[PDB]
Amino acid sequence: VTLCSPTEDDWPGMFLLAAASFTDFIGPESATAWRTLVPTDGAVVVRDGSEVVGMALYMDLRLTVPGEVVLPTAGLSFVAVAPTHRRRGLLRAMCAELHRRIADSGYPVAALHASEGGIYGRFGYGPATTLHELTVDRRFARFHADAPGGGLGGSSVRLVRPTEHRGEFEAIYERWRQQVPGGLLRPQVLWDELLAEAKAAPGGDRESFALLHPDGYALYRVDRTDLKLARVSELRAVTADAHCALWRALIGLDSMERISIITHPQDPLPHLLTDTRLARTTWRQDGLWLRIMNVPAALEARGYAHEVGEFSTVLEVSDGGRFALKIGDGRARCTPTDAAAEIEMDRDVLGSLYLGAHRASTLAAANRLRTKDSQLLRRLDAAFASDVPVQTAFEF
Amino acid sequence: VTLCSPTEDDWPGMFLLAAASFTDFIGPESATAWRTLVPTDGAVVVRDGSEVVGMALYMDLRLTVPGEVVLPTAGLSFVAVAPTHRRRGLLRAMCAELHRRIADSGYPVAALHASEGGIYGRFGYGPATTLHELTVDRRFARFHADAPGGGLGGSSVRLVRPTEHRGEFEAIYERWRQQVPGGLLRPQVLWDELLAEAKAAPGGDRESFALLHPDGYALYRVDRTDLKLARVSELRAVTADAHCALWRALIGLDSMERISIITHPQDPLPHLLTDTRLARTTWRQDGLWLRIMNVPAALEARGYAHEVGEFSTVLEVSDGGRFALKIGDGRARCTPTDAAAEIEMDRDVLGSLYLGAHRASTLAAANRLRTKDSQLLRRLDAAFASDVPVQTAFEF
Amino acid sequence: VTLCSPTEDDWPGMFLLAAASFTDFIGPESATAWRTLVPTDGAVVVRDGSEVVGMALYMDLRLTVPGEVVLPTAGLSFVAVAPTHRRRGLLRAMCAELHRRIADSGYPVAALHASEGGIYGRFGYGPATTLHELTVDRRFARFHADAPGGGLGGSSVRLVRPTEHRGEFEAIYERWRQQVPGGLLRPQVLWDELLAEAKAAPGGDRESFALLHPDGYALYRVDRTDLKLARVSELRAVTADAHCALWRALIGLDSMERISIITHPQDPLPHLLTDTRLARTTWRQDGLWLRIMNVPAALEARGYAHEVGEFSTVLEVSDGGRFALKIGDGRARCTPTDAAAEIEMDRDVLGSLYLGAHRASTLAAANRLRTKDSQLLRRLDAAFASDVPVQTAFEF
Amino acid sequence: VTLCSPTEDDWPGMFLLAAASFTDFIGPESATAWRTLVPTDGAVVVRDGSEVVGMALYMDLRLTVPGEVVLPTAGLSFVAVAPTHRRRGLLRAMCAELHRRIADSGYPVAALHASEGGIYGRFGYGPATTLHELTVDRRFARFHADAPGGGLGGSSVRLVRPTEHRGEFEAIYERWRQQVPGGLLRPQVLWDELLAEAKAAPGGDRESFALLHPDGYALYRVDRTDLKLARVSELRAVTADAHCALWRALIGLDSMERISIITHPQDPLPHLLTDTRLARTTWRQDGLWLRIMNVPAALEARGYAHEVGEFSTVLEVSDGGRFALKIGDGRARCTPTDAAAEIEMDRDVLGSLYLGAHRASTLAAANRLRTKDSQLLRRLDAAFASDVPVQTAFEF
Ligand SMILES: C[C@@H]1CCc2c(sc3nc(SC[C@@H]4CCCN(C)C4)nc(N)c23)C1
Ligand SMILES: C[C@@H]1CCc2c(sc3nc(SC[C@@H]4CCCN(C)C4)nc(N)c23)C1
Ligand SMILES: C[C@@H]1CCc2c(sc3nc(SC[C@@H]4CCCN(C)C4)nc(N)c23)C1
Ligand SMILES: C[C@@H]1CCc2c(sc3nc(SC[C@@H]4CCCN(C)C4)nc(N)c23)C1
Ligand code: NA
Ligand code: NA
Ligand code: NA
Ligand code: NA
Repeated sequence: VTLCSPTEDDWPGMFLLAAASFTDFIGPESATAWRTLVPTDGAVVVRDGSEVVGMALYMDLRLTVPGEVVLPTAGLSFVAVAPTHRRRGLLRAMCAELHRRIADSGYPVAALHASEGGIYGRFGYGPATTLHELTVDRRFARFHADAPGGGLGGSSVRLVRPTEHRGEFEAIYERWRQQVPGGLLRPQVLWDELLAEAKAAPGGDRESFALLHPDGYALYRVDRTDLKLARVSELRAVTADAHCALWRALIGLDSMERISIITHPQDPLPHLLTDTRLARTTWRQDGLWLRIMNVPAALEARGYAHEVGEFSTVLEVSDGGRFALKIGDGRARCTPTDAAAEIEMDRDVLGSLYLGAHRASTLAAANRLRTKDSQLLRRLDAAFASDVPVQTAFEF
Repeated sequence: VTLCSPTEDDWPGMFLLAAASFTDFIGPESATAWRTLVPTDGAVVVRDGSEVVGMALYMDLRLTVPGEVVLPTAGLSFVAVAPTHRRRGLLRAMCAELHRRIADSGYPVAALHASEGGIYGRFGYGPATTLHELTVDRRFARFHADAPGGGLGGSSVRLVRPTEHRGEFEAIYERWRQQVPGGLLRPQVLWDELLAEAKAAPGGDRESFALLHPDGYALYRVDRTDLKLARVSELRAVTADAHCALWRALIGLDSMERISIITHPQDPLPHLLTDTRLARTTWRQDGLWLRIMNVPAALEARGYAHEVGEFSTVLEVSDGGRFALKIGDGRARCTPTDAAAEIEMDRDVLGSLYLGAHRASTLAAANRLRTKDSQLLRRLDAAFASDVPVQTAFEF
Repeated sequence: VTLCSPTEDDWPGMFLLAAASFTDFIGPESATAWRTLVPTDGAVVVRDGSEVVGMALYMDLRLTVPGEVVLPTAGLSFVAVAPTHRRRGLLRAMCAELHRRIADSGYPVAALHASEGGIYGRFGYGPATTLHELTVDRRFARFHADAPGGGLGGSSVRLVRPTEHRGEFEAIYERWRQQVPGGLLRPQVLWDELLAEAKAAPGGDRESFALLHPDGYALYRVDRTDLKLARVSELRAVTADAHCALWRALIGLDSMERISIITHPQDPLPHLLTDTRLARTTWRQDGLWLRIMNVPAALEARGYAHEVGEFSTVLEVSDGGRFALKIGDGRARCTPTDAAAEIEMDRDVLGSLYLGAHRASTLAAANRLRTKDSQLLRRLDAAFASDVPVQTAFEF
Repeated sequence: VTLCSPTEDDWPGMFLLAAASFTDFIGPESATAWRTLVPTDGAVVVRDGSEVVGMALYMDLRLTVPGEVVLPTAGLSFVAVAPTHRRRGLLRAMCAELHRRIADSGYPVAALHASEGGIYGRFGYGPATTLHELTVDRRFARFHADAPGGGLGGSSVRLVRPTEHRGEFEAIYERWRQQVPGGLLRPQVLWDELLAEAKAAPGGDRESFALLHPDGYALYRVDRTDLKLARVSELRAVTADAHCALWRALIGLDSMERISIITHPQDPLPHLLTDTRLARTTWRQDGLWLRIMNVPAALEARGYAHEVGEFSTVLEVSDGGRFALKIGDGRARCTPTDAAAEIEMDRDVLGSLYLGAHRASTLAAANRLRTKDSQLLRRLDAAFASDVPVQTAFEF
């Protein structure tokens, strides 16, 4: 039961484990695309004597954090332990080794998408974005007078086949991800994959259409089994105008009863309608999870709210350091210290705070975060707040 | 088709309209309780030649706003137009008259609970609290190590019959409502009503039990039809300790599969569990709606975030005034002006901002709120933010 | 946190815990009936400093075992730990104390009905009867030619109000329980309770009717919500003729689509129909659980199959003794020994074997039961087999 | 409307009837596989003047009966009457002719799988195996301490692609079927078919995986529509160790909520868990049906329980003979006689008794089986009992 980097011979074994571990697995043809995003020495396998009974890897990603600052991010993925080798501490050992490598390679953060909400807390990962399903009953939907782009004259939105407008989708998404906390650089091979899923599959998903605006796009498809439901796979808008225009176009799908979209809690769509309530929140879940690999590097990289005055404190991260933290002018200086700690938290808690998705007040109230001073709590709430609302890019 | 204050003779007519308009109506025995909360000249009826074809009233309420400041609040309720007299502008006329009276009586705000999410925007009401259903699968629920009150020794929570501990429930709720934005004074007659619904009803609801803590209580009942579901009617906790203790006790209902509760978005319960995801958000809806009756009176009454520096602007409310607004030291001075407006909004939008439930960034993005300066937007977001999270007291 | 026999003052506290612990609880009016079946010193309570936070008791029952032998049986019931006092070893301590008393009082067995299938194994209880739901689609049901009581001339079955024929129901059930493994003496107060549930309850259950035969009866009611479903609460038949006659009468409920009954795996009803498959098994569950309190006393009391030759062995019960077991002539002699054990099992396993519901082959295959000799396994299978199929009397 | 053996020209007609009669029909490509198992003169067709309006055949099978004795078995299959030719006694005539041929060819038994539970009784077929669906909620499943193969060190179970381990599956199944009542020799062409269904089908079933042990295997696939459900198509285990090991591996499918398997009533899986009840029986049905073609030949071929003493009787089979039956030493001698019958039954009843699935007590109680002597009933129960529990091989 040894732990190594895989050789070319180990990959077929890994694809077998993958097919049996993940029900959304696509196959070797398509795993060869994603494989380009794994750096040399980005993968571990566990062999038994030999069949692969365990695997984990990371991908080289670019995460946009508050302040439009882009960080190199180890994206943990393809983690799997054979059902034959459960409760063997095989995950513990693989996660421990990839964390050594990610840290030594000089990634300040790692991120993942959690198959379950209870595995990853203990390895230092915190839920850091929030997924929000909105289902609109579009038969009753009337736009408010205050809504943009409701004057007469031509629409600036077009209905198009996705594949004939790759260039414009790449351009818009590139602008978007650079300016939104949670944004990820989407490499050529992931666009290749996105547009292969646009096409109708024999007894699978139906054709995907596109609403294209100069500063926005929406991909959507009719649900396989519910033919009055349109599922918006992805809506990226750079301007409020583009966002409204596209939603005008979606409410326009007159043969549909319901528009469905996975979006973020601050999505303005309910405020565009005369009836806020027609945009019902049907489902909510943790999106992206962060492990802060280097506390000073990460706290120093991001922007902070200008609207909170300058202030100083001592932050302890359980088994991850103690730091003089000083914040003003939306910059933070973070330096070693042995001064008495004023605030304490496990490293997962920092992950959750880091993109402004969760308030320190909220985590303090659960005692996930300790301080005696409730003024310092108000000051952290305010500073870590993200002016631009945090969103989730793509799952990996 | 005349509009008057009702006489004693008009009430039976109103109770008939009530029974046919509201499916949760309880009956004259119980409408005589609530009637004590209606002030003289707090009711209008519309007679046809005579049967009551329309009615509306307000109740004298005390709403707690940010800064632990308590405001006299006209609580609009018992609004109904006969199905025989729809699309007759009968609501428009009743709302217009009660608004004259509320304003002349010197209420700074009115509030209501909306049967539909699209009626009340046009009368100046904004959704100002957010209801959040959490359903916990309590068979998997393990409290985090960080969670309070998980040392050995006796529990400070008791299982009790609600009716034998009215005094302690009144005491705790009194402390609670005084310290939480959204808090309402609950008068004797509404406690009378709450505890009449505690008892099992023949082929109705099942017995209600109580978990009592020195600084918290939870009322809960098993669902009529789903006997693995416990419905938490009401949980009030003054301390984080009390909140955790009570949830420890609810996860302890071992014969239940699921605990259900209508709570607020900042409820810390998911952070108390090793798996955040076990606390699934199953339903979301607008809670309390506010109409700001007097813009200067209201902006001046509430506290604002100390963590935003002093700043000044000109706010216009569409057909509700234009004001020099100056905010610093968590106080606001609000005075008439004809200076060019820097920010504009309909009066409903102010209602939504007023308890800190909705960010001005979010409403700006929908163009419900107009400014050219995105620094001023950040400053409003920050100032109107409520340090203590806003909650919903009881429906009326 | 002390453990005592309750005083008269402790009972109201216990009824509160009961109402909050059991959703089928009926109330003090009706708990005073069952209380007559609890002997002096048959109850324990756990007080905290004082509110009852834990309770358990047994009832004096008479269980019929193979050989038509009737045993005094401690019926464990009304077991409950407050949700405020979970994971406090409060059950462990209450079960330990009642087991001391039951054993000292000279009960050879204890029995219970398990709210969950995973609590009671570790206290020495084994699932010993099997509940079997049969749902008949009675629109297709044709009796086989071989079926009894299908000649012309009058029926010997009558449709009657249950309450007007208590005497005949008592008589038939008395004959039944004396001749069937799993049979329990039903005392006057439990007949009182059975017939109080016969009557329709306002927005509850519907009227219960009775099909009465000289040697059998069936109580049945139409389902509250599904009006094409008849639920057979109880069918007791002493003769195969009585059993067939009653089923002829139930298939005769022409306004019903489906007859539903909780019965045993060897119920002959499918063999009475031309289509065995119309009697679909819709649900299966452990019925009565036994703890063998005294291994020699119990093994010696029951009859064994005459059709297996005489044979001898050494049985070890993990922490419950080691015995020379000799079986022939359907009697067993069971005496102490230090001779090497030939077969081993935890005490719960013996409970399961004891009424012939579970084969020792089946438990051996799971390694719940150890022997090197598969001939001895065949001999236990054969001996412990019950010629009359084992059934479940009433739940307590 | 004539009855003949089909010619090569008749087959296309039969495949058309097949497609319209059976919804699981695969097509001519695959019917050419199964056709190898039909002997010359094993098929009848009914032509109308000519289109095939009726067909029936048998296949040459090897059935394992108690005593590990393997019998040549006519497997009735592909029986169909056009919807245009119902209630024409076309089945009666086809069944009559195939029964002549099967009997003359010297098959002692015939078997079938019944599309409905009420057609085949009248042609002498008895339900002789019992199918049992177990659904495990694997999130709660904890193996008992008594369970095998729960020490540390490597697992002896492997996750593998079925197609790369045909040889080992054939070997294990061969051992299995030779030692289990209900066992059928699986010929090369049926393995060909089994492994063609292993592969994912476009908008059909998902990939099938394999858990392989030295003495056991399990094939399983994720359900098409319910992605938290794993359906175990087939689990064959020769040793109790192999059976436990494989179930440990299946409980290990951590991304699944439920494991589903069609198994037999004596499956030991519930006894392997600390909670017996987690293995819920979700569905039950008649499996294999037997027609005893030659009563003496068949009664003489099988083994009987050694644990019942020697005994003699006279058995009458309604229109199938009367026999001196003598049983001792687990052998039976069965010879003609005109001595007064002591026990009587239709021939279908014998079919049901023959593999020990159904107790003669149970069939006697329905009066499907007549005797005056209840000691003789106990002796038949005991003798016909199968020490190794009877199972169902594959459907045909
Ligand atoms: C070696 C590469 C690494 C990652 C990788 C593949 S295929 C593939 N497909 C996908 S599809 C996205 C879902 C979302 C949630 C988690 N699931 C695993 C998948 N993702 C990968 N990371 C990959 C092979
Ligand atoms: C004259 C008084 C005025 C208000 C009043 C009654 S009865 C009563 N019952 C209730 S119960 C609460 C639900 C919640 C949502 C809106 N529904 C109307 C009811 N409420 C009242 N305001 C009242 C008579
Ligand atoms: C002090 C006596 C002891 C037992 C007792 C009562 S009320 C009552 N009602 C019932 S009703 C039967 C269900 C079946 C499964 C388990 N549940 C608890 C109930 N049973 C009792 N033992 C009792 C009070
Ligand atoms: C001439 C041969 C005879 C039997 C045969 C085929 S195809 C085929 N496929 C199948 S698949 C198994 C199901 C199970 C229940 C009954 N159904 C009929 C099918 N079976 C056959 N006997 C056959 C052609
Ligand atoms: Na998001
Ligand atoms: Na709220
Ligand atoms: Na039973
Ligand atoms: Na079977």
